[PDB]
Amino acid sequence: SMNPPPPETSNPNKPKRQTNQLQYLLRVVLKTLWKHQFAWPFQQPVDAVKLNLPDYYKIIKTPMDMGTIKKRLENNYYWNAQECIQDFNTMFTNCYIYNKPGDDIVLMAEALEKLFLQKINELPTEE
Ligand SMILES: O=c1cc(N2CCOCC2)oc2c(-c3ccccc3)cccc12
Repeated sequence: SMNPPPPETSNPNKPKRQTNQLQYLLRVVLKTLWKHQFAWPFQQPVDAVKLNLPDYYKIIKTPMDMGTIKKRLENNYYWNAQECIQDFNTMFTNCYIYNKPGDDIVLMAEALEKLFLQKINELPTEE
């Protein structure tokens, strides 16, 4: 069994820009979720080899994690906030898809998503 290469965090062909929404997503949203007590499983890609989940990357074909998102925000990978918000939502949805409702990992993802939705609710207007 083998893990895939992690998601792209640098691509000079992909257009990108700094925006006030993207800065908020880094300084407020990512920062806040990262320090959550249940953040740790989501701070890097799922290691399906170490966790003995040989079917994980057969079920989850768009993996995402906050380590990747952090790198993307820090390296200004995105064109807009929606691209980043989609990465977060993919991360949560991956977890809800692969696991049964009420599992520990799902509860942890649901906690982060609650804080996520709190923070996106107060997403600033474009400057
Ligand atoms: O969807 C997932 C399913 C799992 N699993 C399956 C159930 O047993 C535990 C491992 O683990 C995940 C982890 C993770 C959990 C513990 C340690 C390291 C990573 C991080 C993010 C998503 C998942």
